[PDB]
Amino acid sequence: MEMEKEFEQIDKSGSWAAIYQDIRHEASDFPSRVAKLPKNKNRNRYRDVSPFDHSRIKLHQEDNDYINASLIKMEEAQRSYILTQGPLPNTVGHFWEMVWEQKSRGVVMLNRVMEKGSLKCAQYWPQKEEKEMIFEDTNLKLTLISEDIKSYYTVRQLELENLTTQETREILHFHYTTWPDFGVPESPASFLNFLFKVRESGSLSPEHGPVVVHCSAGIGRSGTFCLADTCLLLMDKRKDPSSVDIKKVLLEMRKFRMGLIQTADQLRFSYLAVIEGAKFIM
Ligand SMILES: O=C(c1ccco1)N1CCN(C(=O)C2CC2)CC1
Repeated sequence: MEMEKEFEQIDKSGSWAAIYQDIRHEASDFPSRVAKLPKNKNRNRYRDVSPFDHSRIKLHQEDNDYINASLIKMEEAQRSYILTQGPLPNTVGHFWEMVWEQKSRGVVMLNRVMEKGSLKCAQYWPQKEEKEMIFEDTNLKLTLISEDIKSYYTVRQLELENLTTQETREILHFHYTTWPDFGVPESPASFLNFLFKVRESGSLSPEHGPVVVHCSAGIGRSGTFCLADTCLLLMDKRKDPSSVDIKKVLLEMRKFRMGLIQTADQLRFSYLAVIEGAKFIM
C-alpha cells in the first residue's frame, strides 16, 4: 500500500502495536559474540543492545578492537551510517578514535546528557574554547572552535587532532536538544528541519566517511533519523515514489543493527516524518 493512506488505515484501526510486533518477529537474528566477551562488559551500556559481529565497527588496535557501534550500509539509497551508543566514561577515547579512523565529518546526537534525572551519556566534548580535552588512552586532542545555539538544536565546530601525527580535522557536532523525556514529538517539523541541516553540511555525503549517529542505546531515536533520511532519498531516486515501503526499509536496516525503532510510537512518528517530508521536498 502507499504510505499516507496505510497510515490513516492504521490510525483508524488502532493497530500500531500489532504492526510493530510483526516487525519485531520478522527481524534478523545474527551472532554478537564479541560484544558478550567478559573483557567487554564495561564497554556496553545495556546488556540487551549489542552490535552484530558481521557489521560491527573495529577499532584499529591489536589489544582490544571492540566498540558498541554498527555500520548500516544502504545499497540502493547509496548512504551509509554508523549507529552507536552514547559514550561511557571508559569509552570516550574509543568513540573519538572511531570518528578519526572512519574519516567521519559529522556526529549526530539525539539525547541530552541528563534525561529523567539520570545520566544518558558522558560529557564527551568540551564546553569552553579555552578548556580542551585530551584522551590519553587513544592519543587524541579535542577543542571547541565555535557553538551556535538555536531553539531546537545546537551546532558545534570541533577540532580533532591526532597527537601521534599532528594531523588535524574539523568535525561538526549536530545536537538535537528538544526530544521529550517521554514519548515522541507531537510534530515532525523540527526533526525534519534538523535532518536537512545535517544534509546541507556535507556530513552525509560520499566524499566523507559515514556519519556517526547516537542517542543513549543507539537504536531508537537513532533508528528514526536514518530510517527517515533513507526513505526520503529513495522517494527522490525512484520513478514511482509511492513504491517506497517503510516497513521493508526498516527490516533491511535491522540486518545491520538489532532493535532499530524501540516502540510503536517511534514507528508512527517515523511514518509521520517521511509523509510530511515528502511534501516539502517538492
Ligand atoms: O526537505 C525539507 C527541507 C529542505 C530545505 C529545508 O527543509 N523539509 C523541511 C521540513 N518539512 C516539513 O514538513 C515541516 C513540517 C513543516 C519537510 C522536509
